[PDB]
Amino acid sequence: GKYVVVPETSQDMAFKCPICKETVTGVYDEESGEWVWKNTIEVNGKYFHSTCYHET
Ligand SMILES: [Zn+2]
Repeated sequence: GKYVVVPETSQDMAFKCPICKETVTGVYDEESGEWVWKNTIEVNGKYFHSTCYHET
């Protein structure tokens, strides 16, 4: 259930999931006060859906 705060260096707030090919969008959570990418993990400098990584 870990989430990653949407990178401000990308400025598009999205990345293309290479494993199942969905465009990953993120939402601003007003309670935590940050943009969220949930079920997401960074592997070797790239962000992937954490759910998808297990298939590889
Ligand atoms: Zn995915």
